Amino acid sequence: MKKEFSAGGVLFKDGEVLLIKTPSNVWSFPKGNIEPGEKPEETAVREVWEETGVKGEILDYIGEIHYWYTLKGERIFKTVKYYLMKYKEGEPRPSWEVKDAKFFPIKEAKKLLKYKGDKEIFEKALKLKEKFK
Amino acid sequence: MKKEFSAGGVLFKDGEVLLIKTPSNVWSFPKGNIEPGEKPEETAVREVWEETGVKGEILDYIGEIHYWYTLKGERIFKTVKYYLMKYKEGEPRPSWEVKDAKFFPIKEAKKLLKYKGDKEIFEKALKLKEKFK
Amino acid sequence: MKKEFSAGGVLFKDGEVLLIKTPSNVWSFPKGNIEPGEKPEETAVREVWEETGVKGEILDYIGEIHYWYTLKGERIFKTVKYYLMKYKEGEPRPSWEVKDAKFFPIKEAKKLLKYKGDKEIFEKALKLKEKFKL
Amino acid sequence: MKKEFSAGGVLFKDGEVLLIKTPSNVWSFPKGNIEPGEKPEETAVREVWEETGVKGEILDYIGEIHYWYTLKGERIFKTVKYYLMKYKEGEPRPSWEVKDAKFFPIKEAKKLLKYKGDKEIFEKALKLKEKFKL
Ligand SMILES: [Cl-]
Ligand SMILES: [Cl-]
Ligand SMILES: [Cl-]
Ligand SMILES: [Cl-]
Ligand SMILES: [Cl-]
Ligand SMILES: [Cl-]
Ligand SMILES: [Cl-]
Ligand SMILES: [Cl-]
Ligand SMILES: [Cl-]
Ligand SMILES: [Cl-]
Ligand SMILES: [Cl-]
Repeated sequence: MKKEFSAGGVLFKDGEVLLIKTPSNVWSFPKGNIEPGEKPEETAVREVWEETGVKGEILDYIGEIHYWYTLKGERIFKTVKYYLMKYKEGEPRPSWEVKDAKFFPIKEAKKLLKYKGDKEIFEKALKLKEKFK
Repeated sequence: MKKEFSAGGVLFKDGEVLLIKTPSNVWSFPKGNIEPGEKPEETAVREVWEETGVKGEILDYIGEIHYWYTLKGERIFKTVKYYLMKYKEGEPRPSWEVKDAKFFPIKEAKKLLKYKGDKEIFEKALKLKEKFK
Repeated sequence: MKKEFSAGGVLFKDGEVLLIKTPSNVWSFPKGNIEPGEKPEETAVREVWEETGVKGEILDYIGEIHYWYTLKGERIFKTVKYYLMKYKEGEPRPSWEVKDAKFFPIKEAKKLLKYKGDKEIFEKALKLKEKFKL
Repeated sequence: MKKEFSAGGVLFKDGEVLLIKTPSNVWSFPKGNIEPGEKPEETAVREVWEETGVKGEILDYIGEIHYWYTLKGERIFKTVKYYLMKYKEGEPRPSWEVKDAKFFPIKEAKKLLKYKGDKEIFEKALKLKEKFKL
């Protein structure tokens, strides 16, 4: 078994948040694995851009969710740190690793989320979004 | 005899104290192993910096706590020296190591702390803190 | 609960195995925490080098062991992956963290090992090294 | 409570060993405290040079001596690692920390050393010295 380190973001663009659809047909947030020597904030920005083609700015740390899963017979413990981001540039274009990447009005996003983990993160994110905007 | 000597910091910013959330979900103070050739004070400043992204200045030496634990059938002796710090700059951001990093009002901090050692150290820190202001 | 992931190495040179003498006087294998963004193989080669001054080359994955312990009343899970290595260069020189670093004939090393995990891993290592004629 | 790390050497020149005289008037081996980032072998070379003005080359690790003592109202667990060294450059001169620095024939050195640890380290060093043209 091994541990996996990932970081991603809840990026907002004028009342809308960036979401992606996983191979399992679940809408969640853009995230990705750490690169050698990166701090989580660095990983978060890079992976969001690579997965959605959208470049964002980190405003604050929201939280972390974790879970076990298997890949090729080995148990993997994954931890994902999430950061509140604000739109910079680019357009949503899902990489081959996600079924889709699209902006959704906050109202629309709330319902799409499945995993209680993502919903908790989004909730926290919205609250933090206030103090900043 | 295995001996693990660490150093940590109890940093304050306008009536608030800096705490980190450990993998056990318990809120505590940033601390880490004192590397060979490193003064405990340097270890404390570095660990606070690395785990929270907050830079602090040491005001005084609070105290030290001792405890043992068993690993692979062997007794290990551990001690942690704590230093009182005052905020200098930086914004609370957790490392891949911790779940969170946040400032808490003293009243609330006393509530979050769990380890008897953290409580004893915090109480000593509050008294030593008056010396300054 | 907190989970710790480490990696270590079982390195052979001219038919002998490299062991380190821990603070408790127990001879064991070098190992260390797998840093974020680090492959377990990188961790093993690095730890062997830092603890013994010996540079090794990964031959293959041996296996992993795990165990639990309590710290400050909290349960902690720890697992360690081990890799088979062949000597590349360097002389045994212990780090500040260990008492000694030395090569031992397999027969002697088997008697020196104490930790259950080390014994299990060494057994697997001995069966695996046959392929590389070490 | 704190840990202290030092390293030094049993350095030979033309069959003689380099000794220093401590403030307590005892002949012993040159050694000193680790600096930030140093491996023990690095500390040993630098400290022997600073303490005696003699540059030595490390040939092997001898062993270590450890003990608890009190410094400025605090218990310190000190570990001193020793290395067999070959003379390379310099003339012995005591630093401000020692009373003298001088080379002595092995037979005389054996008689001069007083601390049990020093005697044991010297015994080990002489055995290791046999493997080199030192
Ligand atoms: Cl597995
Ligand atoms: Cl990873
Ligand atoms: Cl990911
Ligand atoms: Cl620690
Ligand atoms: Cl362990
Ligand atoms: Cl380890
Ligand atoms: Cl601890
Ligand atoms: Cl003490
Ligand atoms: Cl020291
Ligand atoms: Cl010294
Ligand atoms: Cl040299």
